Parts: sequence; structure tokens; C-alpha cells
Amino acid sequence: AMSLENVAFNVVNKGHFDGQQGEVPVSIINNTVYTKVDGVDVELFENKTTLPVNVAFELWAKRNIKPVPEVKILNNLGVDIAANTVIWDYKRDAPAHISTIGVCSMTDIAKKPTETICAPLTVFFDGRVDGQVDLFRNARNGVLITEGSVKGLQPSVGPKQASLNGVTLIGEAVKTQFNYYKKVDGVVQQLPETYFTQSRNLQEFKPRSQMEIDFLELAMDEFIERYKLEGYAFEHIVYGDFSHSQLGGLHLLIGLAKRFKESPFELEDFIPMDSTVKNYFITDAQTGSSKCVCSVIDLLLDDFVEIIKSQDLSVVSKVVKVTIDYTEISFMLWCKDGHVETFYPKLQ
Amino acid sequence: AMSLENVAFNVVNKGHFDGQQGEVPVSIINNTVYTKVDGVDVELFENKTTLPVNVAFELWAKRNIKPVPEVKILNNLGVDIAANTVIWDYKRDAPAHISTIGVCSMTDIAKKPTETICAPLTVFFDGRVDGQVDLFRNARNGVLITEGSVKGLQPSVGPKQASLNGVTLIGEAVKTQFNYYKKVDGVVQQLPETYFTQSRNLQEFKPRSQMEIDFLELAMDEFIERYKLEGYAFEHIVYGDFSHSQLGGLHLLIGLAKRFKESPFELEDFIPMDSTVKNYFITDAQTGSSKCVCSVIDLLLDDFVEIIKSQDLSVVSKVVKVTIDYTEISFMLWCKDGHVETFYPKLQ
Amino acid sequence: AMSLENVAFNVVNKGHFDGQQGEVPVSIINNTVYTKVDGVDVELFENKTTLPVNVAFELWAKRNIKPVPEVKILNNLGVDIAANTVIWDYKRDAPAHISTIGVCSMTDIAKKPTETICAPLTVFFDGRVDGQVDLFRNARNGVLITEGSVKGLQPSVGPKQASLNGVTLIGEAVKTQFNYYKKVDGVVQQLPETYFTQSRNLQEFKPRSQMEIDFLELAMDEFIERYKLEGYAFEHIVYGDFSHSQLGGLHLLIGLAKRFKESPFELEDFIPMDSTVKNYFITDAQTGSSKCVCSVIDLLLDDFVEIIKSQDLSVVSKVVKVTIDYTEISFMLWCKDGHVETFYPKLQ
Amino acid sequence: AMSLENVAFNVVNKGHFDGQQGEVPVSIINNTVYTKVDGVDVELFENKTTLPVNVAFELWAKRNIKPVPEVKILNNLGVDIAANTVIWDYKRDAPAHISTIGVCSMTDIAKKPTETICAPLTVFFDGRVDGQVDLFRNARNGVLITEGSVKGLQPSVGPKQASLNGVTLIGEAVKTQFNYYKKVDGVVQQLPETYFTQSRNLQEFKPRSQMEIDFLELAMDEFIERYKLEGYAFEHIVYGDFSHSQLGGLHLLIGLAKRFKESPFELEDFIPMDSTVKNYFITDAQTGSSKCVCSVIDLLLDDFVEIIKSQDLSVVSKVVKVTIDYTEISFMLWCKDGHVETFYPKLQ
Amino acid sequence: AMSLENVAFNVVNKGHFDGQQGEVPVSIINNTVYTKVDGVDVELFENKTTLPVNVAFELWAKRNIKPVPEVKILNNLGVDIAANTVIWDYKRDAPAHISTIGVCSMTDIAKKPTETICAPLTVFFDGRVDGQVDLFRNARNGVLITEGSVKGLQPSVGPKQASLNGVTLIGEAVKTQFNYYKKVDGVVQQLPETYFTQSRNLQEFKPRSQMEIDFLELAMDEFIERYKLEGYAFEHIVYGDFSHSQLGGLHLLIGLAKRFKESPFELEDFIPMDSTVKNYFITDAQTGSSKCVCSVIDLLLDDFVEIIKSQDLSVVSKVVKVTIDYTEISFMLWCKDGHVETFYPKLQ
Ligand SMILES: Cc1cn([C@H]2C[C@H](O)[C@@H](CN=[N+]=[N-])O2)c(=O)[nH]c1=O
Ligand SMILES: Cc1cn([C@H]2C[C@H](O)[C@@H](CN=[N+]=[N-])O2)c(=O)[nH]c1=O
Ligand SMILES: Cc1cn([C@H]2C[C@H](O)[C@@H](CN=[N+]=[N-])O2)c(=O)[nH]c1=O
Ligand SMILES: Cc1cn([C@H]2C[C@H](O)[C@@H](CN=[N+]=[N-])O2)c(=O)[nH]c1=O
Ligand SMILES: Cc1cn([C@H]2C[C@H](O)[C@@H](CN=[N+]=[N-])O2)c(=O)[nH]c1=O
Repeated sequence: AMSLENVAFNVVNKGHFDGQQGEVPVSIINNTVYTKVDGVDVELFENKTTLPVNVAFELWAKRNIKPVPEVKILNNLGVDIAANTVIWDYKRDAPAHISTIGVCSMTDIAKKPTETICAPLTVFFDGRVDGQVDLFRNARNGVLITEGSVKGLQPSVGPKQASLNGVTLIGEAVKTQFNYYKKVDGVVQQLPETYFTQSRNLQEFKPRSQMEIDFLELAMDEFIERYKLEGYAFEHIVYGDFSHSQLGGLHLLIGLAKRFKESPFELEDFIPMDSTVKNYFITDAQTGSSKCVCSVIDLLLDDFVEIIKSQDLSVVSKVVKVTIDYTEISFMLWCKDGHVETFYPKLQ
Repeated sequence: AMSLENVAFNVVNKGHFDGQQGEVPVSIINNTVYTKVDGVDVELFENKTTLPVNVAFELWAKRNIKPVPEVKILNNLGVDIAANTVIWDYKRDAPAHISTIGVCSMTDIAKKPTETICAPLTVFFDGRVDGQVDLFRNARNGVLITEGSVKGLQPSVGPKQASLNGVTLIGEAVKTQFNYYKKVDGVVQQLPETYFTQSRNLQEFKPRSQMEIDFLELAMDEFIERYKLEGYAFEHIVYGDFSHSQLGGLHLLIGLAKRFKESPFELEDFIPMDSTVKNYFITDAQTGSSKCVCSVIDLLLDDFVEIIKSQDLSVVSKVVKVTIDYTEISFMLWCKDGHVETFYPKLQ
Repeated sequence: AMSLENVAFNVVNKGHFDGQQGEVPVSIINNTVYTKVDGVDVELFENKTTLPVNVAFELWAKRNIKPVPEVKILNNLGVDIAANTVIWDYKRDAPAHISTIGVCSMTDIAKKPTETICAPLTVFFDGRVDGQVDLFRNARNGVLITEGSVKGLQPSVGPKQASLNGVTLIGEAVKTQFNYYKKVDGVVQQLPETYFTQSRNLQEFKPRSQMEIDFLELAMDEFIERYKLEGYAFEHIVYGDFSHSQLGGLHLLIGLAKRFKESPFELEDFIPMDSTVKNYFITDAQTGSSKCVCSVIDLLLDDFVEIIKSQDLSVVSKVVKVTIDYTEISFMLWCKDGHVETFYPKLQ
Repeated sequence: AMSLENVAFNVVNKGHFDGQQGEVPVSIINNTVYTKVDGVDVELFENKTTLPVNVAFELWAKRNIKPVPEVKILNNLGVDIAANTVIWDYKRDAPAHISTIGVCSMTDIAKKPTETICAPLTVFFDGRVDGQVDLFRNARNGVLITEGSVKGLQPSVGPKQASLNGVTLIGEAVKTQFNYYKKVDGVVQQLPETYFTQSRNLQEFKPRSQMEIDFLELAMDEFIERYKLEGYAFEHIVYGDFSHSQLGGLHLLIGLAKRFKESPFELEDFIPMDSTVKNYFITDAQTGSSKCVCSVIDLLLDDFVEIIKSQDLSVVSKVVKVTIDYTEISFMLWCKDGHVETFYPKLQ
Repeated sequence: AMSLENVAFNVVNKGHFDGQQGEVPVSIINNTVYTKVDGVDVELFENKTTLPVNVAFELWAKRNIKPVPEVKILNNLGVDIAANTVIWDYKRDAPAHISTIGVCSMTDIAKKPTETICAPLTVFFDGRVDGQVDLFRNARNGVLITEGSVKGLQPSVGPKQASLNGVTLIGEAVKTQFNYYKKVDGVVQQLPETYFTQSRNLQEFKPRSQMEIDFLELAMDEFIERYKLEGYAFEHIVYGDFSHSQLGGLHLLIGLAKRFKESPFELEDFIPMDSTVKNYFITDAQTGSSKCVCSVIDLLLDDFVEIIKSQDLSVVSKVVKVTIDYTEISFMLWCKDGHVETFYPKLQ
């Protein structure tokens, strides 16, 4: 028997929804869920979604608390709905998907993914839950993660990191690297070879290779020589140009990371959602240099170097498609006299 | 196991809360409670109270659906709280009392009136409920209604009319005239002799006496003659004076009713609540005569006659005090040369 | 180029969305849509739906303004979504269907019903629109209305009445009686024989048969005589029993209508939606008789007679099933010694 | 004469309510109080309570700005209401108590604590305000703080820290250590001997003894030897076990403090209120180790050592009651072969 | 053609309003603007103003993204409205001015500043926009900024810093020091000689002279001797007195900056708006010293020293008017025996 007061009971006594018997008095006022604790109302939940307050509350309580793929990954694979769990988008404070299966009676389009309503949707399945590998086999459309081989299914090895309760991390006490599988129209699909973005914070940025350590420690000229990068415009692309009114380049998160420890800047996240390429309106506090749409990607610098050096430098301008986080990312490559002028995630 | 979804199940299937088991999907958006019926949301309750929406929804669902005293009667006797029921105030679209006893978890102060937190409050007991007559006996402060005699207690006979689901009616298939008994600090009270307002509507006003019939039928001068009312200013007080900018008199509901059938007027009910005396901002549409605060009471005309004929007409102005619906109503009485000038419920 | 301001221009100038070009200043405050007219704000739409205010505003602006089936008829036939129109549900002040097709960008699931996302949904096609008869032929699941014959398809004749801008009427200057055709999984259905509710109002109730006239005019005993209805409990079932605390019978709208003209009563419409059977919490103001869930259907009296006279009166109680408005309505039939005791739409 | 505009006046010109003459134009929109400053609206207050916006505003303005006991302390002593002041709960952004005495006409259950309505409630009295010691003597239920001896009243010495405007601190320019007194039913109650939690932040944690300094500086093995703690499971209890998927132990705030300066973690405060024991859903960023209900207490480590070493280690499992912040805190003590396995605040 | 969906389009694809063709689906719910990105609603904007949500959204999108004067400066010059741009107040999350000219059809009092409605208002003009110097010449009231000389107009050199997207900065890639001009009633006004506040953060405070570097590094006694400040009460005025319950002095932001790096304090910004003098309710965490209205100004310490030493020290108390940010700031100067007791921005 689901109820608001039982959802609330579970949150108060178990920290999330955990299937327990019980009820607690709840008051709902506008978009906030409160519970009575010793005479006074204590806030349990502020609805930040476009769902009704008591609905968002139930889905948030019912959020998956195992490590799970980052929303950008699910999105890039075309996931529409999850089987019998909620993937909570901690970057949006909302569910990652509009509807549920077997979670919540207001949002459920089905109780079980085998119901035919679910066949046109890409259902996300979790091989760590009993029975879910088999439901993927029977689903017309789906994405499946597992911790091991599935007999006959050709795997795609996922990123090292996963999200655990909004914290992105490479697991040591828990597994966060999954096999990925995808089906379109009953047909298992070959996933493409791909790079993976590293999901690091500007605040907490830590290098993950010698080349990255070198980039952070060395001066610009010295790194560019040491890694034989002359003619590839890392001065514009990665390090950034703060000399003009429009801020030049600065498209690699490590490059922002470098600049941040000298002087701060403002980054307006004006479409705040998880995604492989992010767009910020950036203002440099030291110089006043700025740029309205500054696209930024967190590639391991090794990977970025590998990507740009693979390029034919003989055309003035061309679209360069690179597979990253399973999606195809377009870059613009501008060349002159066989050297790179600029190379950036193409603004769409 | 109280829940939002179970209360909603009871509403949907039984029309009101009925102790049934079951659940239905509920969504709450601002102040409105919806349920899903075949995939579309159906509005089930709009909160018009100062309570949280889900709390108000439950108390409304749990309203007393038997004929109960009108709220004005309960306020006049000083009722603070009800025993194991909710008296719903249909004039305020809200509960009649702040707290509850054995009704709802967010608003309960106790689960039985015997608890000590209740001793100071005047608790309303309904003799029609097994065991409440005996709870009243052991209650320190309380008001009690019954349908027949209570052994060892002299009764006060109530109004003929009661409220059944917001309809004020004199019961023919059910009993609406109660016995009333009251206790302060352990001591049964003698309730004062009292008149009762008649609780009638302007639109569907019916006379309840030959004098009231004669008043609706006869012309002004005739009536005042037949009942020897020369010098009592019923022209001003009951018939109303619409010849000057400030509307004159018109303090008796029957006199509004008479006027309303010939020509309409606005009654602005600026403190919308149940009360023995109502104040209206009246605009007469035919003449433009108006009055900001026109106090109005629905007394049986004969009772109003009896009251006005029992006053000393020999002082210019004074306060005249009348027990009505068990409360003391002050009237201003204005006289000149031993005839009435005006006489109106005091605007205090 | 769809916009909030253009939809508002269309409302202001054409009364509804009409494809015109133009813009007007719009402000949105909570759930209300305003436009500026000579420097003051004029309210243009109050959202009473679970949709976002601007989304609801647009779907309402885009409502079908031709006579369309009543929502109860469409629900009974299982319509999920409409083709390139919005059926507006005037009893719920909301759209009849969750999603749209070719109507509004925030709610569209497709732009034409031929798209594959639509195949599973029962799509409502309006033969009066060029090309929709042929879209229905190629539709997997669908309901279709037409004004005249469709070649190669046997029709089901609908109710005489349709909804034009929330007014349910039998059309004299326009046609309201449609042909109905239905398809599940590619296969044209034979629609069942059915009665149709009459969709009439308590206030403005008109008879549509000599029996209905005789019922409104004659006294109870006379009528029951003229039509040989001894032993069918029309006293209880149609005329209503107001002598006990629980109101007795009163399940036929014509019987409410008769009572309403002599004395009034409260009908609490606690699930306000369009449905073939309505449940009301009724309080009779003259007697105080009442019933929490009084199920009410507006059947042509003669049709109700025909139904009750076609039952086996020889079992104490059983479920009686009747096709009405294309859906199966369960009735409880209660009998003793071969006469009817009661017979009411099942409270299920 | 109280008014919204005068409350607002005081806040603008005095920083809080200070009894001053004056008014300023105020606008209220939804839950925010604004004032006009030179043409534009400036936000004064966002209602975060379950009270009406203008009510919460007045109570917040009227908040006590002297050092006052922490809400957890008042709660543990059963305080229901304060005499002639508002204790503002800065952890809840709301008043610590539902009602007032002599503060606010919407929330006042009385003007003065001697009114009999107040007798069943534990009224908090402030010996630093004239007359309040005497009101405690006359109150049927109460908690009193003073800065010195009260003749005849046996004191309880309180914690060193108090809250001054939401900042918890041990006063140097002001006194923050009070005597505590409590009355139940007219009878002064012996307060129990008790420990006091230290109220430190994870962010700003500072040790307060050699043992705490040693814990922060030394390695685990070294401290455990230096303070002769073998067999007491500080490895699990205080230091924490991040090696498994469920995070083990970690129940002392200093232990979290230690871990925080190496690698960060997430602590969801999912019942956000002041209390002696706090429950967090914790995710370790380095390892992915997590635990849904991780109870944490800030005891001076000396005190924790004193507590655990006092225990009989010869039973597999037993509840161990310790008085802390005047309340009785239950611990679970799990032992094996005369050494501690675990010891944690019992989850209720 | 303006529209909500086109404003939203520009924000999504350009980071702000940029005049581009296009539309995106938008949902508005209460005070938040959302757009659909791949099935889910992404928040674009939370209305923090007292304007309607979709209005504030448009004005915020249309905010000036060039360096512009700080709101405190515009306010001190009496600016009421801007010509054909929005100055966004990032400290209030709202437009700096109530109305617009040529920006937004809901807020526009005119299309062009020459319309006579604009003549009584001080219109802000931006010499960097074509045609705006000339509109200032024709305006009856106005404030104009330029980057260079305007023929015949006697300039006032502004502060070195400007606001670029909420970041206050002295421009290196962009110009942030403007000429200022003002007209009252058709008459260009002499702007006064003035000091300028430095607009630094407590968090990010950086000295800007040897004297400031000395103040931060030296001990109190040493600086006061080195800069020959005996008798001027910097001990009270600048350094602050935390020894009593009322916190003494502490009126220079650099003085707060000094204290902050030793021990933290709380500063309640209780009128949160940009202004030359700021008022904080300050609580010192170390000592519990506090003060309800502590006025603070960020003058370059050199300037403050220059100001106080200019004073006649022979009167017990006098108002001392100093021009700062073009406005006249009142100080109270309290002297005794020819030495300063206190000197603070006069509380009004
Ligand atoms: C307590 C609470 C939580 N959330 C949701 C969205 C946030 O990303 C996430 C919390 N992240 N962590 N740790 O949960 C919310 O929306 N409102 C609330 O009142
Ligand atoms: C359906 C609904 C009902 N009520 C309450 C208050 C009214 O006095 C009463 C309705 N009166 N009658 N018969 O019920 C409400 O407040 N909101 C709602 O949405
Ligand atoms: C003007 C306005 C209209 N409606 C909708 C729902 C109602 O059924 C219908 C009006 N009925 N008729 N004729 O239109 C709404 O919901 N809010 C509004 O502010
Ligand atoms: C200015 C403002 C303050 N408060 C309340 C709750 C916070 O704990 C406290 C502020 N704490 N400090 N310093 O006051 C609020 O709720 N809304 C508001 O707009
Ligand atoms: C994204 C967003 C922004 N603002 C406004 C007010 C803030 O000062 C400014 C953002 N400052 N920076 N970088 O823009 C807002 O009010 N709501 C919103 O949802």
C-alpha cells in the first residue's frame, strides 16, 4: 500500500525509501514536504521538479542509491525510462526520466517493462537486479549495464566512473565500471569505440596522467615544447586567450583548472544539465575578458592531444566528428598553412 | 494507517472519509488535490483554509455528516474543539476549530477528550455518539447535544434548525432540534433564556408565522396598522428607507427579503463567517441608496416585535441587550418623544 | 512560429487560436495569464489544470470549436489522443487527453498520427476534416466520427447530442449526431448495441418523450398506473424516498428534475468529470434526507423502463449489465417475491 | 500598535525589531517580504517556515539576539513555548516553537505566562529579563536560565556554548554558560548529571583537549596505543571503515573531521534540525563506501573514551543509556570475547 | 516579433538575448522558466524579482553584457531608467530599474528616450552605443557614460572599476573607467569632486597601496606609529573593539578583512542592495561581541586616513559630510581633548 506518510516514514527512519512499514504526519505547503518532529515542522524535501510536490517526493525517495551511470551517459544512449528504479538527476534536482515503470502510481506507465506500452521506449535495465538481464533480452528497446559478461552479448566497457548519490567517483569499495549493451527494435546494437569524459570539478580538479601533471606544473612554452605541440594552437585552445574583449579558446576543463588557481572567473551554467559538452558564459575576473558561449569538455589531456594530432591540417575549415561518451561530438577545425588556428566543440 | 492516498480513496468511493481501506493516486499542486482517473487528473478538493493542503483535505473528508449545530451556536457557547469529529464550517470553507481530538494526526492534540490537555478546553460532545454523554459528565469544560432527556440534567431547548452538510434545515426525516447542556470548571450551567435567529436565505425566504406572512403580503401602512406598530419606526427599521444617499434602517432579514422580490441589491459580505448578527455593505440597485455597515439579523418577526415592545422608550439613546443564540447581542435604541427613531444591532 | 504572445494575440482578436499572426504583451502570474490593454492588465486565462500555465493556455486556445463527442463518449470508446485537435474537457476545465498530435510543441508526441509512436494509441479522427477518414483507414488503433456514410464500413449511430464549446446540445443549425467507427489492432470493430445517456441539466430539464412528459406532469400513483409499473419500485428508484435519514433511491435524473421544481437540494459532485454515471452526495433541504453516494444516470425514461422490464425478477440480488454510451454499466438489482426492491447503477 | 510596515521599519533601520516608531512601504509576494528603496523592491525576508509570510517575518524580526541555549538543549528539556521572546531556530530557518506569549498577535496564546492557558506548557524563562525568575516560580511548567544563583533553587550548570544569532560560541565578551532549572507540575525537578555535545562544524573543527589533538595528528595505530584503547574498536567506531560497500562505524564528529581533511565526503542532512545525535546519509568520495543512516555525535573525545571504557564488555549486545545534553541517549554495545565490536547511537 | 519562446531560444543557443531567429518549447511553473531538452525540463531561470516570471526572464535575458557602472553609482546619480538596455542588478537578482525604454513590451514606458514620457526621468545613456550621446543632449534629464571626450561636455572621471556580468573589476581587456555626465532639467550639472569606494569582497580582499599592505601585515601599534595615527582612534574605528558585548567601531572593510583571516564572523546583509555605505548585523564568532547596525565602507585606507586627518578635532560632536561615489555621505565625528573618540558613517 503506497502512501505519502509512508514515503515520509521511510525517509525519516531509513534515509530514503526502503520498503518499511509505517507512517508519519506530513504537511505539504506549496512545494515543500514537512514532517512534525516534537511540535515543529521540519523540512524533508523542496520540490525543484516540474512534477507535483508529493510525486517528486516519492520519486526522489525511491532514487537509486547504487552507483549508476551518469545522466550524460544514459542520455547519449537514448534512455527514456528506467526499469523499476528512479535514476535521480542530481544536477537538475529532478528525475532523469519523465515516467516510471513499477515505481510510482502517478508516474507509472507500466508495472513491468514487458507491458507493451514500454516496447517503443529505450528501457534502462540493471544487471545487478535479479531478472533484469532477461527483461533486456525480451525488450524491444533497451540499455543494459552489468558487472560481468552476459552469455553471447558483445559488451561495451563503460567509463571508470559512476554516480553514487550525486557523487561521481571511481569505486574502490564498490564497482562503478559497467558493461554497456543497447537494443534498437529488437536488435542488439554494436556500441561504437569511444572516449570518455573524466567528469572532474573545477574546484576539485586532480590530474590523471603525467601529461596532465606536466600541464599543471610547467609553463605554457615548456609543456608545448616537451609534448611537441608546436603548431597545434594549445595557446588558444587549451590555455586560453584573455587579451581581447572576447575570451579566446579555453575549451578543455584542465585549462580552466589551470587558470582558476591563479585568478578566479565566473562560469554561468546557463543550460544546467549533465552533458558531454558543457556551455558556459564565462567572465574573467582579472582581465574582464569574456565569451557568451564557451564550450568546455573534460577530456584526459592525453586523449585531447591524441585527437588533435590525428587531424589532417591541410584544409581551412572542416567538421571533425569524434565519438565521446558514446555520442558523436562535432568539432570545428580551423587551419592555416598547415598549423592549427582553432579547434573547438562546434556550437549547434 | 492514515494516508493521503487512503483519504482520497474514501472520498472517491464513499464521498467522504468512511474508514474504508484502499488507495488511489494523488497529486498535490499548490492548494489543489487531484486524483488520476483513467490517465487524467480530476480535481478532488481545493484548499481555501490556512492549513496545509493535505491537512485541510483530510479534515474536510472527515467532516461530521450528521445534522450538527450551526457554527454560530457553537461559537456563542464557547466551544473550542470537538470530540472525535470535525465540525466543518461551510461559510468559511474551513474547519470550525483549530485542533482536533482523535481525528487527524497533524492536528490532534489528544486521541480522547479524557486526556489532560483537553480539560481546559470547552469540548463539544454529541450525545448521539455512544459514550459521549458520559464523557461530558466527566469533562471539566464541555457542551453537549442530545436528542432526548439526559438523566440528572435540566436541558436547554435549542433552535429548530441544524446544519446538514452545509444546508441549514428544520429536519423532517432527521432530528435537528437538540438539547443543549454546558459545563464550566466542572459545574453544569443554567443556560440563559434566549431567542434564536432563524438562519434563512434571502433568495428562498419563507415566513414562519402569520405575522411574517402578513408582513410579506400586506402593504407597509396596512401591516403597521394590523399589529398596532405606530411609533416603533418599522418604516425605517424593518421596511428600509431608500430615499437618501445613506440607506436607512433595514436591519431585519425579512425586510431585505421583501425588498429583494421587488428590486435587487448588492450585499457585500465583508466578514464571511457564521454569526448571529451579520454586517453587509449594501447598495440598492434601483435607487442608489447604500450603507457601508448594515447590520442584519434574521429574527422571527414576532420575536423582534416582542423585543422592541419590551423597551423603555423614554431615553434618547441607550444600549439594549438581548440574549440571542445564547450570546449577548447589544442593540442601539434611539428614541424621541416616546417613539422609536431607530433600533439596530450595535455596530461594535 | 509558435509563441505565448502570438497565442494571446489570437485569443484577444479572434476569441480562440486561429493561425493569425501578431503579438500582444503577456504577463504570467502564478496560474493566470494576463495581457496589457491600455496600460492595465486584463485576465485572459486561469489555469485549472495539472499542466504548466502557458502550456494549458495554448491547448485551451487551440480547443476544437466544432461540435465534438462528449468526453464521456470518447473515454468509453478508449480514445487516448486526438488527431491535430484538442478536445477540451469543460467539466474538468482541462484537456481531455494528456498528449497531442500536431497541436502544441510542449505536449506533442508526433506531428502526424501516421508516426509510429501513435500506432498503439487509440487516435480520434474527425471525418469532417479533409483526409482524416483516410488516416483512420491506415491507423492501427482509432475512433472515427463522420456526418454521413463511409464507403466500406458499417456505421454505429451515435447520440443525438454533442458538445459545442461546452454546451451539450442537439444541433439544429449544425449536425451533432455522428457515425462512429472503431479499430483495434488494425481491425474494424462492430460496436455493441447501446443506449445513450441524454446529457441534460437539472435546472433546464426538458422531457423528450410522452412518457417523460406524463412523468413530469402526472402524480406518482397516476403515472405508475398509466404505464403498468406496479411492482417495479419506481417510488423508491425514480421518485425517491425522503422519509428516512438515508435518502432512498433517486437514481434517474428525471426524478431529481421533478423534485427540484418543488423543493431544492444540494448535489455535491465529488468527482467532477464527465461520465455516463454520476455519483453525488445529496442533501434534501426540505426533509434533511441525505445519501453519501447517490449514483445518477440520465436515461430516457422509456429506456430505463425497457431495461428494468427486461430483467428476471426472481433472484434476491444480482449484477445487471447494460451497454450505455458504448461502455458496460453494472447495476445492482434487488428483488423480493418477484417484485423489484431497488435497482441502481452499481457503486463500484 | 503593531503593524507589518512598522516591523519592516525596525528591520530596515535597526537590523531587527527594536520597538521604534515608524513605517516603510512593504510589498508581500508569495513568500517574500520586500521594501521599496529608491524606486526598486529590496528583499527583506524569505519565508522558510510553515507560518504565513507576514507572521514569520514578525517573529523572525522579534528573534532573541542575546546568547540563548541551543535548540537541541531546549528540546531535550521539553520546552514548548518561550516567555515574551522568540527563540529563532537558525538550523530550520523557523521559530523554535509554534506559539508565542506576548510577542505577536497572530501567534500569541497569551500576553503573559501567568495566564492559565500556559500552565500545561513548559514555558522557557530568561533570568536576564526583569521579572522572569518570578514567573518561573509561579509557572506550573517551565525551564529557566540565569547567569547566577537563584535563592534556594538548586542549579544545573549548562554547556559552555550558546547560540548568538545562529552562531554557536563560548562567550568572551558575553556570558553563554547558564544555570538551568526545570519545573514539572509545580515541582522543581532535579536535572540529571550529563555530558554536553560540543556543537562543532566539520568545516571549522578545532580540537579541545590533548587527546583530541593527538587523535588529529597521530596515526591510528599510534593514538590507539598511546591512549591504551586496544580492544575498544575505535578503528570501526571513531576512525571508520571505508573498505566495504557499507561504510562501517564513523560515529564521532572528530572522526569525520579527521577523514575530511584527507578526502571529502557527502553528508545528506535528511532530517535537518538541531539535535544531540544527528543522522546523515554519507557517501565517501574516495572509495564509494556509503551508509544510509549514519548516526553522528560531537562528544569531546575524552568524554567518549570515558564512556566506552566504563562499559561492561562481557555481553554480546546490550542497550547502554548515557545522559547527554540532559536527554537519555541509547547506545548499542556489541561485544565479542571481552573486546568491543561496535558501539553506536542506537537507531530508533 | 518578440516572444517568450524566442527569448528562451536565444538564452539556450546564445547564452543571453542576441536578436536571433528561433523558438524553443517553454514551460512556466510558478516562478521558474523551463525548457524541454531531450524529454526532460531543464531550468532556465528562477524569478527572484517582483515582476511577472516571463517578464523578469525577458529583461534578464536582455541584460547589458558590457562593463557598466555599479548600481550604487547609478543610484547615487539618480538614474531612474536606462535607454534601450537593461542594467541588471546582480546583488538583487533583479533589474536595476522598474521600467524600460525600447526593451520589453510589458515594461516599456516608451520605445525611444525622446518620447516626452521620458523627459521627467533621469535616463541612463551609453556613449558606446551609436546615437546615445545625442539622445543625452536632447534629454531633459540624464546620466551619460562614454569612453572619451564629448565635444564641449565637461567630464567627470569615474571609478576605475565597472561591473561585467555581476563581476566587479578593473578592466584589462576592456575599458571600465568612464566619463560621467549628468543633466537636470535640460542643464548639464557639474559633478562634484569625489572619492570612490573600492568594491572589494571580504573573501577576496586584496590591498591596493603600501599603507594597505602595511595595515594587513603590521601589528596594530606598529602601523599606527608608522603612519603617525596616534589620537585618531583607528583602534576603535578601523581595527574594531571586540572586548565588550557591543562590538565597537569596525567601519572600514579592510578592518573586517584583517579580522576575517584570524577568526570568522557573521555579517547579516539585512538590506541586501548595492550601496556606497553598507549596514550589517555582525556577530564575532570568537568573542560573541556583536552590533546590530554596523555601517561599513570600502575606502582605500589612504583615502580614509586623508579624510579623518583633514578634520577639526576641537568639537565634541559634529556631522562631517564627505563626497563618495558622487553622493554626500554623512559621518559622525566624536572628539575629546583634541583626539578622536569615534568617526563613523552616520546611521540615518
Ligand atoms: C533534501 C532535498 C534533496 N533534493 C534532491 C535534489 C538534489 O540534487 C538531491 C540532494 N543531493 N545530495 N546530497 O536530492 C531536493 O530537490 N530537495 C530537497 O529538499
Ligand atoms: C470540493 C470542495 C469542497 N470544499 C468544502 C468547503 C465548502 O464549504 C464545502 C462545499 N459546500 N457544499 N456542499 O466543501 C472546499 O473547500 N473545496 C473543494 O474543492
Ligand atoms: C477564461 C477561462 C476559461 N477556462 C476554460 C475551462 C472552462 O471549462 C471553459 C469555460 N467555459 N465556457 N464557456 O474554458 C479556464 O479554465 N480558465 C479561464 O480563465
Ligand atoms: C534574511 C533572512 C533570514 N532568514 C532567517 C532564517 C535564517 O536561519 C536566519 C539568518 N541567519 N543569519 N545570519 O534568519 C530567513 O528565513 N529569510 C531571510 O530572508
Ligand atoms: C540563471 C539565473 C540567473 N538569475 C539572475 C540573477 C543573478 O544575479 C544573475 C546570475 N549571476 N551570474 N552569473 O542572473 C536569476 O535570478 N535566476 C536564474 O535562474
